[PDB]
Amino acid sequence: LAAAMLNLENKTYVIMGIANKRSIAFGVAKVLDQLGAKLVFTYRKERSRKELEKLLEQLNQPEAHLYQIDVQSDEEVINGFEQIGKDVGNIDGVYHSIAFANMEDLRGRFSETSREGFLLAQDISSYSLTIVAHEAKKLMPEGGSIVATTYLGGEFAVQNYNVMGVAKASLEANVKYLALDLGPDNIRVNAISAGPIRTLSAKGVGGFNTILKEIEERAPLKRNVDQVEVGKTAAYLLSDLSSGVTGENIHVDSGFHAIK
Amino acid sequence: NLENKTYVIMGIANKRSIAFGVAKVLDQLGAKLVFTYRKERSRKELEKLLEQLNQPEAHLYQIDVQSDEEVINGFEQIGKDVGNIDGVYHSIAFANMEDLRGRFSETSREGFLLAQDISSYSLTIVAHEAKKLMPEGGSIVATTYLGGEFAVQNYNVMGVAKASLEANVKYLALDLGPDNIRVNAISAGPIRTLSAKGVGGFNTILKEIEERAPLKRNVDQVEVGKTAAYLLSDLSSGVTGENIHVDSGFHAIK
Amino acid sequence: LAAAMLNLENKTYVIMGIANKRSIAFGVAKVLDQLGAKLVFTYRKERSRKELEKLLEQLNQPEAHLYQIDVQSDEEVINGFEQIGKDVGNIDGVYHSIAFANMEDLRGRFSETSREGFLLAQDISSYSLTIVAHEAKKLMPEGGSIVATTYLGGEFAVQNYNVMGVAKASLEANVKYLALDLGPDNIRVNAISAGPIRTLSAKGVGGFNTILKEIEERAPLKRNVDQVEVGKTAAYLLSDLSSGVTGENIHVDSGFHAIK
Amino acid sequence: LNLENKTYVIMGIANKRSIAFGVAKVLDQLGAKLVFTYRKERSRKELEKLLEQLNQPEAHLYQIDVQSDEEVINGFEQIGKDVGNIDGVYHSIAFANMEDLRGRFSETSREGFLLAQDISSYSLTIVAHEAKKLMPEGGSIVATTYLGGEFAVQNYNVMGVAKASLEANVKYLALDLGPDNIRVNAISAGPIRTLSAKGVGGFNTILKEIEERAPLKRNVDQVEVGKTAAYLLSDLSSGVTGENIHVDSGFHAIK
Ligand SMILES: NC(=O)c1ccc[n+]([C@@H]2O[C@H](COP(=O)([O-])OP(=O)(O)OC[C@H]3O[C@@H](n4cnc5c(N)ncnc54)[C@H](OP(=O)(O)O)[C@@H]3O)[C@@H](O)[C@H]2O)c1
Ligand SMILES: NC(=O)c1ccc[n+]([C@@H]2O[C@H](COP(=O)([O-])OP(=O)(O)OC[C@H]3O[C@@H](n4cnc5c(N)ncnc54)[C@H](OP(=O)(O)O)[C@@H]3O)[C@@H](O)[C@H]2O)c1
Ligand SMILES: NC(=O)c1ccc[n+]([C@@H]2O[C@H](COP(=O)([O-])OP(=O)(O)OC[C@H]3O[C@@H](n4cnc5c(N)ncnc54)[C@H](OP(=O)(O)O)[C@@H]3O)[C@@H](O)[C@H]2O)c1
Ligand SMILES: NC(=O)c1ccc[n+]([C@@H]2O[C@H](COP(=O)([O-])OP(=O)(O)OC[C@H]3O[C@@H](n4cnc5c(N)ncnc54)[C@H](OP(=O)(O)O)[C@@H]3O)[C@@H](O)[C@H]2O)c1
Ligand SMILES: Oc1cc(Cl)ccc1Oc1ccc(Cl)cc1Cl
Ligand SMILES: Oc1cc(Cl)ccc1Oc1ccc(Cl)cc1Cl
Ligand SMILES: Oc1cc(Cl)ccc1Oc1ccc(Cl)cc1Cl
Ligand SMILES: Oc1cc(Cl)ccc1Oc1ccc(Cl)cc1Cl
Repeated sequence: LAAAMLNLENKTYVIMGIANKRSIAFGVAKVLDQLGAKLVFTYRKERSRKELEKLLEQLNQPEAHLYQIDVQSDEEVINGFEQIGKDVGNIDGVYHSIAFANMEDLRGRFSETSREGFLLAQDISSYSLTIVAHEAKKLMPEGGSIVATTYLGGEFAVQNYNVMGVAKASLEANVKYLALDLGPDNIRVNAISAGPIRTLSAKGVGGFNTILKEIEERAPLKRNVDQVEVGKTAAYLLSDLSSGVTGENIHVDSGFHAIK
Repeated sequence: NLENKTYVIMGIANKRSIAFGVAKVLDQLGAKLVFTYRKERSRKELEKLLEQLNQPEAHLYQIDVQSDEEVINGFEQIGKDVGNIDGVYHSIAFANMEDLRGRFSETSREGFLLAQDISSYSLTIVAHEAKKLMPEGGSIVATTYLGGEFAVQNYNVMGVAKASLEANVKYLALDLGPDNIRVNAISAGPIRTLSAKGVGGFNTILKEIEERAPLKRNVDQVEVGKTAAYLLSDLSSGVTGENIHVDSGFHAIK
Repeated sequence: LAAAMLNLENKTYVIMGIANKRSIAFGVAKVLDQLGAKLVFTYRKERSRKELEKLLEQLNQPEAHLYQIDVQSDEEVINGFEQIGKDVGNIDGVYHSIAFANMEDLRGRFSETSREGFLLAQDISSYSLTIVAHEAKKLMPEGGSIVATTYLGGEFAVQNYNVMGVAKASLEANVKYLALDLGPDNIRVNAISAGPIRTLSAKGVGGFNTILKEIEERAPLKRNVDQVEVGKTAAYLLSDLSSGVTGENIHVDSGFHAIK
Repeated sequence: LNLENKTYVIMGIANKRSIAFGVAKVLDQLGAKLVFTYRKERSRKELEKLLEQLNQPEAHLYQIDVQSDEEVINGFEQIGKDVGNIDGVYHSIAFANMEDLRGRFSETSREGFLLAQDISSYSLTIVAHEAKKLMPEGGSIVATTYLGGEFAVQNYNVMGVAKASLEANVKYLALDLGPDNIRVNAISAGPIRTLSAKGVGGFNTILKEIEERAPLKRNVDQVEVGKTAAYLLSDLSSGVTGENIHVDSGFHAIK
C-alpha cells in the first residue's frame, strides 16, 4: 500500500521446475506475479515449455523469459544463467523446484538401491541447488534469496520414499552450507518443507493417496495444503519480511511435522 | 498483508521490547492493536510510547499472566471493548535473577516453577481465553530462544522454561488446529532489551553472532516483527507448530 | 569377562521409581544386579515398601537399603540422600524413573489445562531431577552418571499425553542443562526415551493399547520393547562404556523415533 | 553382557589412530573375531603390524574399495566363505577431494560432490546389502558421522552434506532392514586426531573449542568411540536402531 516491506514488486525472480498447472513451482509463480514480481522460468522438457507458454496467462508480459535448463548439465546452467543475465539483467532470487530419482529405486526396497540411481538422485535433487546458487549469485551483487522445496522424508524414514529421502536430507544440509557460505554476500538460503500435494511427480511415490489421507486425519489442521500455500511462504522467504531468516526449513504441511 | 485485523500484543515494556518491533510492523500494515502490560504503574510509559498510528486507546489492559482471574477478565474485557480478534503476540517470560546467576543444579523448586508458570503456562491460558474471541480461527505467536533447544551458558532455568514453551506451542497447535487456530514460535537471536540484563555475558553473545552467524550481523526487533507479521497473517496459511528462527542463521551452524 | 570396561560391579546406584516388578526402574535393577552392582532403592508410597522388600530377591544382600523419598518435598530428598550417604557412603549414579500428571488433564484438551495441573506435572516429572541431581552430587566427589527416563511425547505433540508431553520436553532440557553444569564435576547426565511398555503408570495414558499396536506395525523392528531393554541401555549410560556421552537422549523404542 | 562367539567386519583402518582401530581394540578385548577391510596396500601393511593385539589370524584382511560394487560383493562373499556368517559391521569410511574442503561450498564441482556421496554415503547402502547375506538371524551395523552432518560447520563443506546423507542412509536402512532383525545406527564422534583429520581446515581450533565449551571440557578418543560401538554392536543396545549417539563430551547439546 506500500506495505512494501515485502519489497518484491519490480524485483525479478527465477522459477525453476514448472511442469504443468499442478506444479508447486506454479503456485509460487501465481503468488509472486500477483505481488508485482517479474519472473523468468526455466524448464528441462519441451512439453514443459508448452505448458509454461499456455500457463503465463497470468500477468507477466514478456517472455515470461522462458529458458531451457537441464541441471544435469554444467554447461546448460552456466550458460542459461549468463543468458538470463544478458536478457533481463540482474536477478533478486531463485525458487528451486527440481527433484528426480528412478521409479524402480523409489518402489522398491532401500538396501537394494543401485549406485547409479543413488547418485542420480543426489545429482539432480541436491547438487543442482549448489551450481544454481553459484551461477545465480553472479546476477545478485547486492544479495538476494534462494528457496528450495523439500519433503519430511529428508528428516525421517518414510515408507515409499527411499533414495529421495536421502537426497532431501542432503538437499537440506546443502541449504545450511550454502547459507553460511553465501550469507556474507547478502544472499539468504532456505527451504520450504511441503506436505504432500497431487502433482505429476507425486504419482511416482508409492502409497501417495494413503499419505494424503494421513495428514487429513492426523495433522494439526486436519486438512492438507495446496500449491498457493507453498507459494505464499515462498513469497515471505523471497521477500524482505524474512530478512533475519537463513539456513531455515519451513514446514508448510498443516503441522504434521510437530506431531507423533 | 492488511488492515482490518485486530491483534493483541502482550509484553511491551519500552521502546526496545521485541513486542514493540512487532507493534510497529503491524501498525504500518494497518492492523488495529490491543496491548497488555503487567503493573499499573507503567501504563504511562506505554500510552506515551504508543504514538505510532493507532487511533484509540490503543486499548490497554492490565494483565499479570500469573493470575487466572486477570487473564480471563482481561480478555473478556477486550472482546467487549473491541469485539473479536485475529491473533495474539506473546512476549512474556520471567525468571529470578538469583536462579539465572546461579548454577543450574542449585535452582530452587519455586524459582523453577515460577519460570514455568510465567514463561510457559501463560501461553496455555492465554490461548484458551483468546480462542473465545476467535470464532473463525486466528493465529497465536510466542517468542522463544535457542537456549530452549540447546544448553546455553547463563540461561539456566529459562532454558528449561523455553523448551517447555516450545513443546507448549506444538501441543496447542494440535489441540487448537481443528478450531482453525495456528500456533507458532519465533526463536529470536539476541537483542538488547530490558530483560536481556538478566542474561550474563550478553556482549559476548552478540559478538559471537557477528563472527559466526551466516549473516555476520545481529538481528533487530523489527526483523522479529516482520516474521511475526507473516505468522499472524494469511501468508502462513499452512504453518502451525513451527519455530521460525530469526537469528541471522545462527541456529544452523556449528 | 572383564568388563571391567563397564566398571559397574562394585558400585552403588540409587534407583528411584519402582512400584512393582513391571516398573521400568525394575528392568534397570535387574540388569545392574546381574552386572555386579550394589543397589539403593527409593519409594514414595508404603505399598511400594512391601512391593520392594519382596521384590528385592535378586542377589543384593542388605536392605538393600530402601529409603522413602517423595520428590515433591525438598526435605525428603535432602534428608533421604543424606541418609543414603551416612548408611552406604558415597555413590556412583542415580537412575531416575519418576513422573506424574493428574489424569483429568491428560484426559483431556490441552488448552483447558489448569495452572496447578501443569505446575504439578513440571514439579514431579522435571524439577525432581534437579534437586535429586544436586543432593546426589554431594556423594559423587569423583564424578558419576545420572539417567532420567523420557518419552517421544517430549519431542512431538502426541494424542493422549498433553501436559506430560510438556513436562518431558522440560525434563529433556533439564538433562541438557544439568550435563553442562555438572560436567566439570565429571558427572554425566543423559536420558532414555522409552517406547511404550505395560506398566502400572501406563494406565494414565489414553489409548495405550493403540500406541502399543502402532509400534509393532510401524516401528523399524516391528515389535515392542520391554523393561530389561531399557535396563541394558541404562547399564550402558551408567557405565564407563558411555564415558564420552553426556546430554544425550537415547531412544529405546524399536526405531519409532526415526520414522514418519 | 558382552562376549565371544561373535564375528565383526571392521572397515576403515589406516593407522594406529584410525577411529576404527579404537573400535577393533575394544571389540578385540570383548572376545570377538575381527575381520578387517582396507583400500590402500599401505593400510593393509599398517593392519598387519597392528594385529599384535589378541586376534589369532589373519585377522582376515580383505581388500575392499567401496567404489566398486564388484569388490564389495566379492569381498563379502569371500568373508562369508572364509569365516562363516557374521554379527555386525563397523563402517568408518569417508572421502572428499581436498580442493573442495578448502574451498568455498558454492564452488564445489559436480564430480567432487558425488564423489563425497559415493564413498561416504552410498558405501553403507551396498555394504549393508552384502553383509545382510551373512547375517541370517540379524545383526548390527554402525556408521561413523560428525556434527557437521547436522549443522553447517566451517571448513567442512562437502563432507557435511555427505554426512547429512549418511545420517539419512542409516535411518532408511534401519526401516528397511529391521524386519530382518538388523539394527542400524550411527556414532557422531567428536573431533579426534587421525590421518584424515589433517584434511580438515582449522581442525586445531575445532579441537580446542571442545575443550573450552563441551560439558565435559575435554575431547574424546578412539577408544571412547569403540566403547559406544561395543554397545551398539552387541545386544546391550537391543531396542535401539536408526539412532545417532554423540560421543563428543556433550558438545551436541550446547549453544
Ligand atoms: N507434491 C508433493 O507432495 C510433493 C511432496 C513434498 C516435497 N515436494 C517437492 O516439490 C518439488 C517440486 O515438485 P512438484 O511436486 O511440483 O512436481 P512437478 O510438477 O513434477 O515438477 C518437478 C520438476 O522437476 C523438473 N526436473 C526434473 N529433473 C530435472 C532436470 N534434470 N533438470 C531441470 N529440471 C528437472 C521437472 O522438469 P521437466 O518437467 O521439465 O522434466 C519438473 O518441472 C520437488 O523438489 C519435490 O521433491 C513435492
Ligand atoms: N531480548 C532477547 O534477546 C530476547 C531474545 C531471544 C528470545 N526472547 C523472548 O522474548 C520475550 C520478550 O522479552 P523482551 O526481550 O522483549 O523483554 P521485555 O521488553 O523486558 O519484555 C518482557 C515482558 O514480559 C512481561 N512480563 C514478565 N512477567 C509478567 C507477568 N507475570 N505478567 C504479565 N507480563 C509479564 C514484562 O512486563 P513488565 O516489564 O511490565 O513488568 C515485559 O513487558 C520473552 O518471552 C523472551 O523470553 C527475548
Ligand atoms: N511405562 C512406560 O510406557 C513409560 C514409557 C515411555 C516413557 N516413560 C517414562 O518412564 C517413567 C517411569 O514410570 P513407569 O512406567 O515405570 O511406572 P511406575 O512403575 O508406575 O513408576 C512410576 C514411579 O513414579 C513414582 N513417583 C510418582 N510420584 C512420586 C513422588 N512424588 N515421589 C517419589 N516417587 C514418585 C511412583 O511411586 P509410587 O507408586 O510409590 O507413588 C513410581 O515408583 C516415567 O517417568 C515415564 O514418564 C514411561
Ligand atoms: N577424526 C576425526 O576426528 C573425525 C571426527 C568426526 C567424525 N569422523 C568420522 O570418522 C570416520 C573414520 O575416519 P577416521 O578419522 O578414523 O580416518 P582414517 O584413519 O583416515 O580412516 C579413513 C578410512 O577411510 C577409508 N577409505 C577412504 N576411501 C575409501 C574407499 N574408497 N574404499 C575403502 N575405504 C576407504 C580409508 O582407507 P585407506 O587408507 O585404505 O585408503 C581409511 O581407512 C569417518 O567416516 C569420519 O567421517 C572422524
Ligand atoms: O516424490 C517425488 C519423486 C520424484 Cl522422482 C520427483 C519429485 C517428487 O516430489 C515429491 C512428490 C510427493 C512427495 Cl510426498 C514428496 C516429493 Cl519430494
Ligand atoms: O533472558 C530473559 C530473562 C528473564 Cl528473567 C526474562 C526475559 C528474558 O528475555 C531474554 C532476553 C535475552 C535473551 Cl538472549 C533471552 C531471553 Cl529469554
Ligand atoms: O504416561 C504417564 C502418565 C503419568 Cl500421570 C505418569 C507416568 C506415565 O508414564 C508413561 C506411561 C506410558 C507412556 Cl506411553 C508414557 C509415559 Cl511418560
Ligand atoms: O575430516 C575428514 C575429511 C575426509 Cl576427506 C575424510 C575423513 C575425515 O574425517 C574427519 C576428521 C575430523 C573431523 Cl572433525 C570430521 C571428519 Cl568427517
